[PDB]
Amino acid sequence: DEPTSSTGALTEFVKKMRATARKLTLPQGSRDWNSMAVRTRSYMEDLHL
Amino acid sequence: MRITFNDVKTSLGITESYDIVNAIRNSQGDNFKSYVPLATANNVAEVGAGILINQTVQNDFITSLVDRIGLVVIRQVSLNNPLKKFKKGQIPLGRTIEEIYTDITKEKQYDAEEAEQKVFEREMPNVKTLFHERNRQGFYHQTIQDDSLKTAFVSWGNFESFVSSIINAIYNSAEVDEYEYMKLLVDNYYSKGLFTTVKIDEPTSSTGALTEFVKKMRATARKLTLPQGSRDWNSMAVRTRSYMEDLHLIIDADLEAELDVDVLAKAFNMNRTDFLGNVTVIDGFASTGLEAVLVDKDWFMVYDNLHKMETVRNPRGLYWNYYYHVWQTLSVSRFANAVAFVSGDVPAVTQVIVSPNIAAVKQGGQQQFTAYVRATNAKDHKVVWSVEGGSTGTAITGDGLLSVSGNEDNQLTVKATVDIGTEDKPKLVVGEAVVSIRP
Amino acid sequence: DEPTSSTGALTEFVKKMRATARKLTLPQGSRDWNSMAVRTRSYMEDLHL
Amino acid sequence: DEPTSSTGALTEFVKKMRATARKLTLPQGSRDWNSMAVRTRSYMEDLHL
Repeated sequence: DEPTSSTGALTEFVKKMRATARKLTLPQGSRDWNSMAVRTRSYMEDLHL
Repeated sequence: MRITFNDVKTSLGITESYDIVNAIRNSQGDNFKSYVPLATANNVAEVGAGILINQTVQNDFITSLVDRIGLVVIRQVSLNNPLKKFKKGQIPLGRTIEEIYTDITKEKQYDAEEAEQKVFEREMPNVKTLFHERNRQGFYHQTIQDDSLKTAFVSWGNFESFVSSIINAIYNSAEVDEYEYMKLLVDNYYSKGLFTTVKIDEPTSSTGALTEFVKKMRATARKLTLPQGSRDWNSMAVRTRSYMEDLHLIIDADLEAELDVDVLAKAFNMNRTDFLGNVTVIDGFASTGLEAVLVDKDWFMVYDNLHKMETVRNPRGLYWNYYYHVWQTLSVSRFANAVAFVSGDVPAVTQVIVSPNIAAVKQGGQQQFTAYVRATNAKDHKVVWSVEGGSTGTAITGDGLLSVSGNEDNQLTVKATVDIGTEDKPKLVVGEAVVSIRP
Repeated sequence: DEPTSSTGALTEFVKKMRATARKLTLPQGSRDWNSMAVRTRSYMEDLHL
Repeated sequence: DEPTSSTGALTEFVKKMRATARKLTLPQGSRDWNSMAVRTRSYMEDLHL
């Protein structure tokens, strides 16, 4: 919605980012987050925000 | 002499909410799309739950051969009674336990004129006794046909393991029966009504009731533990005192979980809000109002008189019989303190929590608030939202969307309330959140 | 109710799961949690959520 | 707005100053914070408030 609108919006954004990072780092892999759909897995130490 | 079964379906006593193979087969972008690339999914679906009846299957290469059993596993489990620590010593063959107690006496005025005449006056020590009788005599019986059982096993190790499993089952049954008896003792005492009753609200209802029950329990234990004693906590009222290390509080798993999640987690200095006595968790009580019982370790009077195991052999039938005889005395002592902590009726609606209490918003932002009403009934109750501290132009809708006015500098107080009373007699529960304004 | 709809629902789910695990791990056993209705018992270290 | 009018105003001022210091101490530098409009760069140990 908006990061600077309210504390609730900020914490919602934080939760969404954490969930997305965990989904990216899920070991079995997924093809939902890359430009061309290939089943790939990423590592948490390699993620830059 | 051979037992056989014919035409037994795999789904013997299984009821299906839905057909998973049908859901997989007829699916277009639903949650079942991940199982589509699975090749042998039908076999897994139809066998993975396990089968209850075995049937001979010919292998697919040479149909004259029969598939064999590869692995056999024996499942073993051990059971115990958590109240076993309350058992007293062991009496070999005695009966009719006698418990004797001498009480305090009265003080007399000093005198010398009547002390030359009342020298040999008598004053009885004012002693009282009570009795306990043996009241449990039972046995567990089980038979083993080893000679006929040999045909169902190929390895002597598995045979012996299966043989020992039956003895283990006997012991588990004895343990669970002992636990049930020792739990039934408390319910029988409450039915007789010899507990000391304290009326409390439902601890599971709301957070205020839980903390009030905590206060009552702590105060009760404290007033039990005074050196001068009292007569208000034990049947056959007599002057006695207890020690803090000897006080046992028996509660429920749901009560433990609610306390741990509500009070202890949010409470700094747990030791100022935790239970004082030794806690013991069981699977609830049978009484209609019992919540938690605070007793002394001397309250129990459980003794075991006989624990014997015997075996007999029938050679005509070629089998063994195992008998486990248990004789016990199960009773309680009325000279020990015992408080019941009983509760009354529970209200339909207890409390409401909307959202994280502290929020901060700008002068042009919007906020979303949820709601949760702790209702003891399946029926849902509507909520109404309002704002108390605010200027003109700021408002909250009925769905839980709060918008701030163009310009204001104050503290917002959003209140969500539920009405559960009758006509011309409202009963409102109040839930409040604090919202701050950042220019 | 819902693990995500509201924080009250989330904490109620937490309490329910904790109570369920505690009553699963009871020394006297129970028959209310398995498909064969046998008097079985589980250990806390053997439970996976 | 005002450093002493309200707690919200004070914390907004704190946020603004922290952001300003962070963007002043940027490795690539900027020319928006000096009267000469020349791309320079400062350091946190040298900044004074």
